[PDB]
Amino acid sequence: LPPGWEKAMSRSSGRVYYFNHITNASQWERPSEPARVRCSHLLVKHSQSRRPSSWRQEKITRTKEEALELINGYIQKIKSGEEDFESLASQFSDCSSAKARGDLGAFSRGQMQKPFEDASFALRTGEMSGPVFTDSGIHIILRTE
Amino acid sequence: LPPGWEKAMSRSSGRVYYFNHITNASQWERPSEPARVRCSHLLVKHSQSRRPSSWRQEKITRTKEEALELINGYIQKIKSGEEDFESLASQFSDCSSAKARGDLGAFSRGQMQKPFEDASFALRTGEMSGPVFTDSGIHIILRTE
Ligand SMILES: N#Cc1ccc(-c2ccc(-n3cc(C[C@H](NC(=O)C4(c5ccccc5)CC4)C(=O)N[C@H]4C[C@@H](O)C4)nn3)cc2)cc1
Ligand SMILES: N#Cc1ccc(-c2ccc(-n3cc(C[C@H](NC(=O)C4(c5ccccc5)CC4)C(=O)N[C@H]4C[C@@H](O)C4)nn3)cc2)cc1
Repeated sequence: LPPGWEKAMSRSSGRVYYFNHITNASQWERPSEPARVRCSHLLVKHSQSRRPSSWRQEKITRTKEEALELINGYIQKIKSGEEDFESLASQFSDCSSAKARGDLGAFSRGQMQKPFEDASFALRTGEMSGPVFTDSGIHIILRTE
Repeated sequence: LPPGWEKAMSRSSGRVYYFNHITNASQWERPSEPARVRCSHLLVKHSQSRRPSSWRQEKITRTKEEALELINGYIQKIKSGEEDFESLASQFSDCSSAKARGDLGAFSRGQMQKPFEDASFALRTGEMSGPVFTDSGIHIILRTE
């Protein structure tokens, strides 16, 4: 019902779930803007990233589809409680923020690349995005404030 | 005569000076390609910028002429030693690289807009640009590596 949400059916299980077309998040439960938000992220870069390099690898060669598989694995592990978002960011994020558990600090509109901004402002506090595609790569976003 | 450097005559002084038509650097003293360079910048946006918005201001309304006056003013404070480049970038850059004292990190050709890229690769390590004009606004570039 709320802006951007779709009620859908898994094509494998028939299970009802909810998908947000601004954050790309999905959740089983039916769902129910701030001047500034604070977000942490986990970035997985790919060969078409604007800067296909990070602390992890001088030259990033994984495809966009490989980056998306990695992101989807992190999301599964976070949603299941098997892993912490911020600990996965610290270990695997292709970002200089990985060291700060993926914290990018507070921002208003006008600072972040538009897809990351749109997802960040549409999250609830404590909520995680789905895969968010930017010029930089693929992100998961955790709104912290 | 390193790349883009040329000799000129000061009308008012009578003395030879040096100007770089790629970096817009100018200096009395005679001066003197890697895969990657590391540069810091100070960006001043204007109402005609590709994205008239930054972490400093939702709506950037200053004119291109006013943006250039601010840039010339900052270059003056830097060269006089009244302000470090880092202190002015931290306070007044319209790029959120202000958080990292203007540091954009290491990049290769292909990532940055051509006038910024060309200036960045034409600077030697430690050197600073004059006003560099992009679609994003007006930059002072400092090559750090
Ligand atoms: N220790 C430590 C430490 C070190 C570094 C950080 C860190 C903190 C903040 C950032 N960051 C980067 C950005 C800007 C940005 N970038 C982005 O818009 C996005 C992004 C892409 C890639 C990496 C990080 C952010 C969101 C999409 C970017 O590409 N912006 C463009 C200019 C145009 O108008 C959109 N803002 N903040 C980057 C790094 C934090 C902690
Ligand atoms: N803490 C922290 C922190 C916060 C932010 C950053 C930060 C890091 C990197 C960037 N950045 C922006 C860009 C895009 C680039 N952009 C550009 O080419 C230019 C640019 C404009 C505006 C801002 C920054 C760069 C040089 C002209 C651009 O516009 N490129 C175009 C695509 C076409 O092929 C040329 N790449 N990296 C922006 C911000 C780093 C650290």
